[PDB]
Amino acid sequence: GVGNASGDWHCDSTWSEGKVTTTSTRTWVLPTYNNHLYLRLGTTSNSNTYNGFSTPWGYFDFNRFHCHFSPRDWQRLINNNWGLRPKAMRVKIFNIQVKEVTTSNGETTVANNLTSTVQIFADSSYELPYVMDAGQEGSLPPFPNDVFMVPQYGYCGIVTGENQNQTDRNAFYCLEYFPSQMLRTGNNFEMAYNFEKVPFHSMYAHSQSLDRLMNPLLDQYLWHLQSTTSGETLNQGNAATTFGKIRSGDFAFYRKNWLPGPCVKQQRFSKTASQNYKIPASGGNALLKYDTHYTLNNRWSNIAPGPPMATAGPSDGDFSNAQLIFPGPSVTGNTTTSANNLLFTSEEEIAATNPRDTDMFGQIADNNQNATTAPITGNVTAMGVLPGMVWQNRDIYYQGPIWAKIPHADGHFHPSPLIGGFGLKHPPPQIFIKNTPVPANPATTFTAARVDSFITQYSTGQVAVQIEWEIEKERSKRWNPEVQFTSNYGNQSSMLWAPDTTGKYTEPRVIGSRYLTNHL
Amino acid sequence: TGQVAVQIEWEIEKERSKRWNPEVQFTSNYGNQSSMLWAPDTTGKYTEPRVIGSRYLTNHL
Amino acid sequence: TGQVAVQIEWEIEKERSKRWNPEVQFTSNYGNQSSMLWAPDTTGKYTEPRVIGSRYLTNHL
Amino acid sequence: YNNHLYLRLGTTSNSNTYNGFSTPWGYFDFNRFHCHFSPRDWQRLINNNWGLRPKAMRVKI
Ligand SMILES: Nc1ncnc2c1ncn2[C@H]1C[C@H](O)[C@@H](COP(=O)(O)O)O1
Repeated sequence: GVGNASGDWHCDSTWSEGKVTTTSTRTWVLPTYNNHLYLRLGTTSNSNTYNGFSTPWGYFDFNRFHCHFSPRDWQRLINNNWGLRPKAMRVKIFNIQVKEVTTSNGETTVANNLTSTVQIFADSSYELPYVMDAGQEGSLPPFPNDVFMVPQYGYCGIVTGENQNQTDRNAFYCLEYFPSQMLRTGNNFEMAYNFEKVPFHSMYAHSQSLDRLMNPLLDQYLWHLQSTTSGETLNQGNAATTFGKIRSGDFAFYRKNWLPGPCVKQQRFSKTASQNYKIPASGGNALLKYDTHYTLNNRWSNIAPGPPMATAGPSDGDFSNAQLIFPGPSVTGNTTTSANNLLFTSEEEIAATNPRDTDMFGQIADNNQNATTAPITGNVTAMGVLPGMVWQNRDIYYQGPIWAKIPHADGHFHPSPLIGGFGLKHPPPQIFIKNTPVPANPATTFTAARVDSFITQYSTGQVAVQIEWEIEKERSKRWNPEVQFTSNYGNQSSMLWAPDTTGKYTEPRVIGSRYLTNHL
Repeated sequence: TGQVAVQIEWEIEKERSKRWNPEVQFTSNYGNQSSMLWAPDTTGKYTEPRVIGSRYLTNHL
Repeated sequence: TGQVAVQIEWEIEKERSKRWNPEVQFTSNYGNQSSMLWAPDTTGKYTEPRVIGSRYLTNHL
Repeated sequence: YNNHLYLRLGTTSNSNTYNGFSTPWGYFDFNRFHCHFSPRDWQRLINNNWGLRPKAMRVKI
């Protein structure tokens, strides 16, 4: 009925010995996009050209972690458990209120239209292109008491060449072609979903460095050739070759059982403006050209933080493109001069297992040495996976995405979003929503032309998302106290992680999940 | 104003031909287009490109 | 000399796409031919005209 | 073949050298696709289904 609420606002976290369940609700506003029509989209810009469509529909996105975890909760989670992975989810939209706007002259009036319908469907079948997954605004806001605007749905189409235009292959997906539920106030929508078994994300830092796992005290039983000649001078000395049983201490020489990492090199820049070479953002030598990129169908796509690699700590004066950058509290606009106002994610913790972003993978003999010809070593920058390699994935972040859909392709290797998160073949479905059109008074004599005059409307209501996370406690045997993340903030005039006098809420730092320790 | 919904159940019969050589079939074959065919455009307008019949498959007398 | 007979049972999966605009499909499209294609000819010779793949249908990532 | 006898085989050419044997036996091979699909059939298959994979086989001479 019109008079009855169709759902209660509950946001909660319930913790278990084995599983924690998060639940949060938010209020949303839904405009009328593109005055009700699908629009072709395309621009051709050389290293950017793209093509696609913009839709009258909007969608709900809960892909950021902070959507379901209050800071404290996130804390609880990461200081206590080694791994976590999502198990099941369920969503419900309710208290739909459709508003109609009179828009008188000078003043715009708004009043409820009780008999109006907003339509929601979610598609399981994954027939619509998935977009919820990468790098984008629209997720519910972290702070509960913040109303948000449902994002408009638009999708990309395959672009052939450096020039944007469409081939027969390009396709059009029309949301109205799908069956969807129609609601009015007093109507509600609900759906459930079960995640697929997925590797627990590792929420620990290695307490051992891969290269040396051996017993410091003993020495291998293998021998290596130590020197072709005597002395410490490169090209002089007595001819004889000498072999020696690998002894305790010459660890760098120990034959090991594993190779540390897959790797792609990244350019490095210094946070101090002064240190960098001059590089423009446009023109023949715009930065893009010098930053590690992957050429695809004639178009440079700059590699996103790439195959997981070690990166300078957050405080460090140098930073690489490999690390993710978050706004930070103080920044006002879209652009800023000093990087002291930004937040940098860093994977120092990964260093124990795999190569550094700005440094190389290693160096290989790139030549066959000989008495008359000197040995030459080649610098290796790109290294595909090799038998016996072991690496760590990029960590997840409080404000980082949670899942991402694994491309529907013949081949994929070690799916783990590179931006961080769990790779799913069938990820939480995008739930679409749109305000049904309505018509302005219409002409008395019939005209075939499609109607174009519509009443102005917008809707609002609350959505509630609940996720059941499966986690695993630590159970370590380490004796010395671990590192844990605790605020440690100095005396503050207006406390952190809280709304302020203005009433504004902003997240102070970016937070990872690897504080606990574990050995290899 | 309101919505109407129409559902029709069509009975069809597959081909089952013994012809060896590949048939003609209707496929778009449209050239590179600035704004793809059979789809809404930037203006947001939708219009049908060609008139289409139903006789592409072959059968003998 | 003798005959051999081979039978294979293939498992296939229909498309089930939600794309609106007509797909590309492979249809002959051959021009008027003096001796039709994909068929034996006056000499009595049989030869395949083009090499044919299997990817004509579309699907998103 | 080979008047009934197995023969050693080898040539040494620098980027080709090879070694092996030639047998009096012969074998049946149905590894090309067109062996089991008439053009039309191949057409039917590819314009309608997303994927395919072989399930079982049986032969008789
Ligand atoms: N996040 C995520 N989603 C899906 N699949 C993933 C993920 N991380 C790793 N993998 C895959 C990569 C290999 O297919 C497999 C190896 O199992 P392992 O047990 O890791 O040796 O696990």
